[PDB]
Amino acid sequence: ATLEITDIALVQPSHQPLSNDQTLSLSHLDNDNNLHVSFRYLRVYSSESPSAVVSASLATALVHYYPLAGSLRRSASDNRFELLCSAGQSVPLVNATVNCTLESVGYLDGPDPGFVERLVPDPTREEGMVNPCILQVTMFQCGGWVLGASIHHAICDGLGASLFFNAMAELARGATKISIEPVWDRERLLGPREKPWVGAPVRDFLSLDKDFDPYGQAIGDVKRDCFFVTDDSLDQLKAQLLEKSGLNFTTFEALGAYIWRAKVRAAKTEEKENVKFVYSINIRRLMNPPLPKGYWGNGCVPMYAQIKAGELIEQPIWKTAELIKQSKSNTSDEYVRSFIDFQELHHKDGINAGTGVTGFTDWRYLGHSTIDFGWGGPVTVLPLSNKLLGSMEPCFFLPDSGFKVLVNLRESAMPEFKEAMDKFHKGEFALS
Amino acid sequence: ATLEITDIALVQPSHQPLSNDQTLSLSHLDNDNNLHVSFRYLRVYSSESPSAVVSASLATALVHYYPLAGSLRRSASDNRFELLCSAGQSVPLVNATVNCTLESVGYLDGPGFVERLVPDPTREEGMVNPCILQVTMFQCGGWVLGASIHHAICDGLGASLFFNAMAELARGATKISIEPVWDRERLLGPREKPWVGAPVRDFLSLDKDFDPYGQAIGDVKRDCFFVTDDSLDQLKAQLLEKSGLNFTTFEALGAYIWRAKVRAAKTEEKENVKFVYSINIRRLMNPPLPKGYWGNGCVPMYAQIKAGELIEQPIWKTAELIKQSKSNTSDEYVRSFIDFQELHHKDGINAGTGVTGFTDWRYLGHSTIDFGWGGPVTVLPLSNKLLGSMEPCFFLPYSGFKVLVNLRESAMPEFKEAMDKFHKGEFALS
Ligand SMILES: O=c1ccc2ccc(O)cc2o1
Ligand SMILES: [Ca+2]
Ligand SMILES: [Ca+2]
Repeated sequence: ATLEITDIALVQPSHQPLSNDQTLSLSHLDNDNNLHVSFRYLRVYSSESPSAVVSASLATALVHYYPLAGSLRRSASDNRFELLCSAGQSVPLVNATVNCTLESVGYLDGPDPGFVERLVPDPTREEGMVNPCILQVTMFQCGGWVLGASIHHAICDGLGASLFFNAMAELARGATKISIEPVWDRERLLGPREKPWVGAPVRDFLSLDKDFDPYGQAIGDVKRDCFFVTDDSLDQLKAQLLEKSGLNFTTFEALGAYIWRAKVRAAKTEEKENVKFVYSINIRRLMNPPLPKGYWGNGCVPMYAQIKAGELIEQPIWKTAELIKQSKSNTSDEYVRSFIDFQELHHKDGINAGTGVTGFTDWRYLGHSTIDFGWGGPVTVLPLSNKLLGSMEPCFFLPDSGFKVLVNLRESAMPEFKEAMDKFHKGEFALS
Repeated sequence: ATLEITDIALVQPSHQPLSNDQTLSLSHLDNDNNLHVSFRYLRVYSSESPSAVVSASLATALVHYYPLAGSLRRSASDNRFELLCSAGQSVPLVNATVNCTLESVGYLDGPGFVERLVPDPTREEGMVNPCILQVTMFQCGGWVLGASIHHAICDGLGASLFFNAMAELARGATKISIEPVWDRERLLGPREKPWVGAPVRDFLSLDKDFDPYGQAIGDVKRDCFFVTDDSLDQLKAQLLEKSGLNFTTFEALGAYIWRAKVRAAKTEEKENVKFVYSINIRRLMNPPLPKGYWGNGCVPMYAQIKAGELIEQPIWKTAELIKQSKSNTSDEYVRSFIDFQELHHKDGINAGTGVTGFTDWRYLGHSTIDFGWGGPVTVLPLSNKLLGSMEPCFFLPYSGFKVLVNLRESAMPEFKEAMDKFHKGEFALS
């Protein structure tokens, strides 16, 4: 089963919004170094044709979201990114065609059949500055298709890319005007204070080292593995944790704790290596003043819980989950402004969180269904980037009743983790 | 506070009535552009779990109420919305929790996590998922039912028939008592020769690129005010001893609020402003609409005046203007309102700027929606886009009563002051 690029149309906006070269600068969250990647993910649709439908809504959306056709480039003074927009810039659209039906591969929900990685362009992050937003429409012989997207993480976070794709989707459904107007103005809203000040909750977590590439660690060839998890086992687990800890845990707390411990123990981490649990959270509604409705840049700070690997692999789950619960306490206006002010002081010092960072990303209850171009919402959605949140092994929560846990793991540790998930799938949680 | 979403159950109909996919046409009342919005409200209950009971009665209801599963699309021949119904479609039921006791949060009267108690889709997103229910549990055994419904599919009394049919099944009804009737393009269709009377022509205008819900007035805040039967009596009686006329609460209080609203917004003296509300016309048509008809069976009634005259003329004149607005409610008024939609849907029908809408929820049987935990103790609307207005106002039921007003940020400081003089009995009636 072989995929085949046919041709690559270069869609400019419908009616040009730019006269001359506007150069937009990016916020101090956009210039995070862990965001100097390209996020690759795809959506699968079942059931006038998808190519022209996507390229039409894209052309019209690019009157408002015109910076997605820009060119990222580093700056003369600071090493920060700035985005170059002009008239004639285009977002490439790849058309592809794989010679099987997608029902034969289970709508790509199960194991990889070989070509999933070619279902969205894979630029190494420097050709991902020239074209920081790339779309692809692969057509299957079934009567069904896939929509891949390679967007540079500095331009937009998850919710920002959601606004853009909801704009394309509604336009394809006959909407007369985009429901929410994009707002840029990122150096105003998310900028550093005049006297930069950083509090303990940020300093206790970040370190400086110009020589540390968080994505360059030699931990081996990393693999992608999905796992189904039922609402039955979660309630089984939340209740046992309740009998012991006297506290009620969210799914993200309790399932995050169990996966963290199973990951660090399977990777045989030294008993006294500092390890970290890291996740993004939206702060748009939390700044004072709150961020505007159409802010589509990065509006998320990373939050952390840290511990020794020895303590993690041996202490009860309900102390680890309690630790993860204590981490979302730090979320505040001062945390974000301290994080921004730390970027202003040490952006060229190589900010990082260290080794043994495991990233967790909850995507279950994004509005995936409303990304509808006329073939229904996506049957399945899949992220491919294993470089995320300063981590090389990021874990995704994805949409007989439960959700899909996607983990990225070093090949050396996948066998024991597959086992630790089967014990979960059997209620043998070994809480201590 | 902390609200978690635990799962989302996609509840399909029990005995799936569709083999063929079915496109259902909506009526010209349904396709009023002022109804292309998602209406969000919640019910709070007190004292075989509410999640399981609601979903079980939801599924059986959807055998007769299957259009609530389908999608809203713009037809090929025109912009007009058609309802795509097919086998396999479902209604999402978000399941959620919060670590409060419901009594801890002053149930839900005293006014901060309510905007999460129900999803908030945009108007286009709302066409993909028109009917979204959400059951949220609180510690001290009690729960909240959230609903986001696209207004093109049904009106107030229409979501009442659907929920009362959910309520009667959850109690143990063997079948549903009233079959729901569609028959929509036949019942509320246009006349072969469209004719539009002056009572409708004087209220609306044509403008392709006017958006009633995208006006640039700033950000709209939401606030409640308790209004006593004490002060209303003193208001109707001082209007009586000054005009000799009798005024209902909806005419006297709605005129005090309309005036204070327009006062606070610093509206230019010669701008036309409007007072709007909907009335059920099911019993007013010749022939009447069936009892099961659950689509939109209401037309907006309007009352208009210059801003400067409204802000300085006596209250009893403004309350008379509203009293006289219900004179226009007839059968031809509805047939004219429909024929106007037939003539000018593509030309952007609207009632212009300055529109303050009002909705009166006090005297509608909110109790009978009983799933097993009694009637809802409180009920709260969350939308602020309604009846072509971005600053709607609600009269909430008897637990005096609470008036819920949506008003732009900059006008709220003087509206609080206005309502504070209403509470003291300083009505300043001219
Ligand atoms: O104005 C209203 C009041 C209640 C209501 C309830 C459901 C609905 O779909 C629309 C509605 O509009
Ligand atoms: Ca440090
Ligand atoms: Ca006066």
